Amino acid sequence: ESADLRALAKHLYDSYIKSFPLTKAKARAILTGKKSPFVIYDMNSLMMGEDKIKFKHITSKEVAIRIFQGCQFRSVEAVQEITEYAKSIPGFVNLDLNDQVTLLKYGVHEIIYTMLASLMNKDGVLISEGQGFMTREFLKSLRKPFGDFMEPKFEFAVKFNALELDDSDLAIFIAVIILSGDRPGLLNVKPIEDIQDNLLQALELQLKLNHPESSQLFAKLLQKMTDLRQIVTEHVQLLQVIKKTETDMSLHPLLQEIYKDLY
Amino acid sequence: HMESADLRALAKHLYDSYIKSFPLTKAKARAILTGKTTDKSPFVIYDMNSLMMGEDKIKEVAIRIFQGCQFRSVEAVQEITEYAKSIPGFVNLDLNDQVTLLKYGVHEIIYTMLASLMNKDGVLISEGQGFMTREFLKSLRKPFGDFMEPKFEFAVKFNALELDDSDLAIFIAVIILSGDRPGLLNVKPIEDIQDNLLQALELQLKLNHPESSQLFAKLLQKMTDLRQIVTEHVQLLQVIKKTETDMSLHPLLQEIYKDL
Ligand SMILES: O=C(O)c1ccc(-c2nn(C(=O)c3c(Cl)cccc3C(F)(F)F)c3ccc(Cl)cc23)c(OCC2CCOCC2)c1
Ligand SMILES: O=C(O)c1ccc(-c2nn(C(=O)c3c(Cl)cccc3C(F)(F)F)c3ccc(Cl)cc23)c(OCC2CCOCC2)c1
Repeated sequence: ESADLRALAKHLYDSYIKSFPLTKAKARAILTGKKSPFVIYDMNSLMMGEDKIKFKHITSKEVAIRIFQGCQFRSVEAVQEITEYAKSIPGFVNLDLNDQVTLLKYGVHEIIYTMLASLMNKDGVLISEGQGFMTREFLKSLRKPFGDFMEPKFEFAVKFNALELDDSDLAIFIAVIILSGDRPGLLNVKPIEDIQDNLLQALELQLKLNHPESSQLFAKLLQKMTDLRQIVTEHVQLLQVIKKTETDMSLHPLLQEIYKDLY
Repeated sequence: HMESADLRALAKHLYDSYIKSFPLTKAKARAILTGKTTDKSPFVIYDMNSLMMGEDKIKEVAIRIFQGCQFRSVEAVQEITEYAKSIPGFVNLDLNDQVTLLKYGVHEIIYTMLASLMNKDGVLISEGQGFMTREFLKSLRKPFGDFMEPKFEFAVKFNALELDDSDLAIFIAVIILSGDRPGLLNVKPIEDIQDNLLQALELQLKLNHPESSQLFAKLLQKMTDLRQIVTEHVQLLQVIKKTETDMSLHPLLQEIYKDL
């Protein structure tokens, strides 16, 4: 069944390439300088970059709020990209429909953090499919709670990126996250865990073949699900403080509805 | 990286030292819990009166039971510390990192090993001479009842894996040698030891549970559940402190909780 695991790994890689706009491979070529992105490093260059490149989401007039809501808007797009990718995981569309919704509902946050790291290095983050690069220092220096809402994402990404996974690795890793049998309210846990057992076998063989000199990389990656659960839990607490504190966060009620599951 | 023979040799070393370090093994706890023996039968505490009868056979009740947990947890810290010293490479580490590893690891290990003493109906106490029912613990007043029950909810899930002591000896050792603890000075020598321990755990689980697919991964996934439940525990215990002055913690636990 070694061949079946390789076929499963290739199936997921192919679908991961079609589902997501900017791959890690393309993102790293930009970040290392190997088509030069527009750089946002302070207030003036943000103004010029939105007026020349037109990063979509500009509809509150305060910069720190507007960037915060830009993160929320792009996360909404990623949820749909993740949902389409999930449909391509063998067995997923055969699950009970409520369980498919539950798995996506409780998984998207962990997957967004994971895939955000592909776009980050220690100095900043690629935006608009890599047309722009917004610096870490600019994000971290935004006022009041917003600066400290940004920085934990880089702190995780820098640690996660030290594993040096590529797209073929991440495609299986993301699928493993989705097929988590311990999500609250699942109705039929067994077929979810059966599929996850398949994905874990495929991820294990993938990492051994793709990183034969990286001892226990499989274990180290699974240990990163501890970082993922903990930071998603921190994330929820930070959002709640911003909601109860900030009276300048009003969008059209329709927009608020679109965003309901990330605010 | 390592040998089949060295990995097996390391598993036997850790199992042997685990038996020497911890008084009440899972194997003994299971024999007591399943019964069918006359000589090892526990006295069962399920209400106020049987607790009273239990003091003559083996100051407010919820406080008294909480202090029972705290006392055994301090003893467990001592036992865990002795076991850790036996893990090859551990005492050779920087001494500050040794403190750091134990500081952040004991709580996760206490939860793990507490599960060995539990089934869905209660927990063995006083070296297996007693059994205190889950329903009795959960019905303790004010915050204490809901402080007891989460330990049972984890244990029922963890016990479904059917680990035995020889498995747990390596699992506990992997937890201790976690290179991502806050404030570690030399992460590299810790990670080198853990990789060895992880190779040892992988082979142990493959040989001892050959029909249990991806038990290795499922067990590492439980190290994640442990991280979250320890955080809730610390968080709830702090709230309980601000209400209850009828209890201080033992200075060993007190220091471990300083900065969580
Ligand atoms: O292109 C992408 O794949 C992409 C993915 C994530 C973010 C992003 N999400 N995010 C959250 O807080 C988050 C996370 Cl991690 C998880 C769930 C929900 C949320 C949220 F609360 F947002 F709803 C961030 C915090 C800081 C930073 Cl630097 C980035 C993110 C992303 O930011 C795009 C913008 C970056 C700033 O300038 C404009 C574009 C792109
Ligand atoms: O024999 C053992 O190895 C043993 C180990 C742990 C407990 C125990 N610790 N504990 C905590 O809250 C805890 C933990 Cl997990 C970790 C660190 C600190 C603490 C604490 F906050 F206490 F300081 C519990 C909560 C509920 C339950 Cl049912 C058990 C525990 C233990 O209970 C001994 C019994 C004494 C007589 O009444 C029933 C319990 C035995």
